[PDB]
Amino acid sequence: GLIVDTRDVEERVHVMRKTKLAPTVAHGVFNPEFGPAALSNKDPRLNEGVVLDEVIFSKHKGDTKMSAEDKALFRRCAADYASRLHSVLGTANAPLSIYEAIKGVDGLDAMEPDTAPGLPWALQGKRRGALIDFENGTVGPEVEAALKLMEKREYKFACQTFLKDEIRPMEKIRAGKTRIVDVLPVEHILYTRMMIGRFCAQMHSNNGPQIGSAVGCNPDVDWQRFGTHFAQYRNVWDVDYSAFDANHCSDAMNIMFEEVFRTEFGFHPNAEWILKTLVNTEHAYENKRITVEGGMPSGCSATSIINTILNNIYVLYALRRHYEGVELDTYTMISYGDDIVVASDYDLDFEALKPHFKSLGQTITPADKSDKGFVLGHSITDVTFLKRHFHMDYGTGFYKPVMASKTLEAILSFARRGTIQEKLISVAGLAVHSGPDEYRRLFEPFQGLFEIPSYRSLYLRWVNAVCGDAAAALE
Ligand SMILES: [Mn+2]
Repeated sequence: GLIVDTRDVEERVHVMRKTKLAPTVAHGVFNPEFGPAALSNKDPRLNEGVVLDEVIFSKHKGDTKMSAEDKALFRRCAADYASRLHSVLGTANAPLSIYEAIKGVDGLDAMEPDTAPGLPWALQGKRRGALIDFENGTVGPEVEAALKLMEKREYKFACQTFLKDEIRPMEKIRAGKTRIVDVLPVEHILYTRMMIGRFCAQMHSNNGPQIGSAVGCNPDVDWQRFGTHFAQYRNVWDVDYSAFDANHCSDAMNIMFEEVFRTEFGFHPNAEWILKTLVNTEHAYENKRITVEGGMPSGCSATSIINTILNNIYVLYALRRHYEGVELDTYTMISYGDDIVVASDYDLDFEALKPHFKSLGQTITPADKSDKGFVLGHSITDVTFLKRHFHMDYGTGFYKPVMASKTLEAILSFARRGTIQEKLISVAGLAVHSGPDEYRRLFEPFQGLFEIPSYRSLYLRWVNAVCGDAAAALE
């Protein structure tokens, strides 16, 4: 995005600044090239003469401005993708009730308590539970005040910038490339789910290539569905972006909101409005008041979906801007926010597309980062998606989501105090696809210390999960 105003205020919005991630016994055994993010300017492990607060905002390199022709083209791609999208999902996008927005529906999880509620409930020492009733599905005084202020299209807000306390590669840590979360007010989040929560629900349960979205998928069972789809195509590309979230330009955002969330598709008129309030935002990080034009706030509750929608339009736009007669069936794809797999029987040159993507302020890059650029002939078994490869299971003949063993080591090395046991069982479900020998090795350090699920129990669980027929095809 484009920063238009840095300014200082003495009501400090303080951030966290040390990690919750204590090492585990796995740490000493594996010695991973990973560790907690850098949360303090004083962090020893940070390269000398690097201040945490500046590199944070180096992602805002400008808000790309598009020509009248490129905008008309983008609008067509947005309208075409929107056409596909609503054709699959239907047009029953009437506002969710407050109860339904709090508690969720089929396809949409309930809103969370115990997480941040944003501003200025941080400035009033007010906690999520104090504003809304999560079991009752009801709201309090000022949030209802703020609710019917957004009806009236007035709503003053700022984003609260947090530092993401997470495991990162040791280099990102010495470089101080700590990721950030923009926590919006809880009234913003719930209203957004009132405006578009029914649509998001439909997206989740209809995830797949046809809508180009994996948001709400279950990789354990859906890898078979996705893998077999992309195996049918002659070319498969693993496309990476540089700072996808931050580089959504004002023109692309506004136009996608205008084309996707129209009232003719059964949205309330305020769906477009509430989404449009994410374009020019207000970030109370570090020295509080920083104003940004362009880019998507990293974290809203519809971020994954919005980043997915834009990703789908970006690809259509880039291809149409280089080739002629490019339509939605010219290629296939699936994405999850910035993460994307593309495939086609056409021999599309993603190296030539680079500038066309750059007209949107987006920089595409091959996943390898080697060769010299995008090559052809790659298949579904060469790519990473949701940090998972596609591999064939020997026993079933299904695709399984395999994670890099060194990534699993990193995840197994650090954990919050008192959660290790739960985290192991959780991570066991991920590691089971790495095969029995590597599974045994990854969980060696916890032998006789924590309960470790047997490889066989999770394999049988997974087999039935992929489809009961396979599990029943035995015995
Ligand atoms: Mn990727």
